Amino acid sequence: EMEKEFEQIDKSGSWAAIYQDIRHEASDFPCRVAKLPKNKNRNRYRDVSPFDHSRIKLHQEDNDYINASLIKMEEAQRSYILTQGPLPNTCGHFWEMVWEQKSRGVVMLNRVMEKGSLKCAQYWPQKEEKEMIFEDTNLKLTLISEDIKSYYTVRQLELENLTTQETREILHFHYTTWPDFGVPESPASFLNFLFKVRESGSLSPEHGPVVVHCSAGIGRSGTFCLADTCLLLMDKRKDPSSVDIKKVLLEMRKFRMGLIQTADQLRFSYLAVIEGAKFIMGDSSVQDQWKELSHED
Ligand SMILES: O=C(O)COc1c(C(=O)O)sc(-c2cccc(N(C(=O)c3ccccc3)C3CCCCC3)c2)c1Br
Repeated sequence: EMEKEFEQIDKSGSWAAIYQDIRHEASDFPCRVAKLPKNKNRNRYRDVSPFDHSRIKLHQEDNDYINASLIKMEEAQRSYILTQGPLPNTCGHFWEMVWEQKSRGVVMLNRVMEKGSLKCAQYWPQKEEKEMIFEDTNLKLTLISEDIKSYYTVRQLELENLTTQETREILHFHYTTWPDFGVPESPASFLNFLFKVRESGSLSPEHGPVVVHCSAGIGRSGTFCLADTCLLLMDKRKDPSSVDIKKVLLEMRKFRMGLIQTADQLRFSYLAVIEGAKFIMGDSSVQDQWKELSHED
């Protein structure tokens, strides 16, 4: 049971060991396509690749490769696409993927510049009047509006397939204060953001999988997805005790390597799930408490 386990790990100060055990047991599958010479410039990090078996394929004859994985959580009945921060040459691919996969939401957990380096290309328009066209994939992207809070911003985007003139609304959820290799300020501020994404309808099975990324698409992204899936599993069963967090993380790691980068991110995942469980089990008041504690305004 998660809460008892949490206290036992804390008391014995063994988060590092628990986390390393997960690294040790984690799945290992080939990433041969990602490692092809022709794809070298499509990868942000040499050592972070999608497994072949779960990679997202772009629907183009030329090169179907993008550094992105479909995390398909069978029991939870929710899917996520985890991906790296797009590069200057893969922003067209990124939006092609969003289009083809019918995603309604994009969750961004990093800033474009972190610790002096460019962790992500500027892949969305920052001004209404300066829309972006991706010539390679024939897509147009327009900023429609944005709602800026103290630590996150929600943007409304219009994605147009120039080939069909079909348009879709994409919601962009941008968490701006989550440190690389770090954790959110609090469970409250994390859960407040997660519930914004949930309340948008972006996670509905009627849409394609939400796209989740940070810089490498594994650390912060893995933390976000683990917490969401655990809360969803608990919700479907109305039984917080039935959820084995480490087992869920290991399942997710079948679909993308390295999910959750540090022991404290793992510890933080417990914190968020334990706190979120309050809402799941019928304490609706905690949601406004998180909002307040998060200092949105
Ligand atoms: O989102 C976060 O919290 C941190 O995200 C990340 C980065 C960033 O935002 O700059 S860079 C990054 C990354 C890139 C390449 C390799 C690795 N991996 C490491 O063990 C590692 C960790 C720190 C420094 C160098 C390597 C291994 C290599 C084997 C596969 C798993 C990761 C990690 C991650 Br992850």
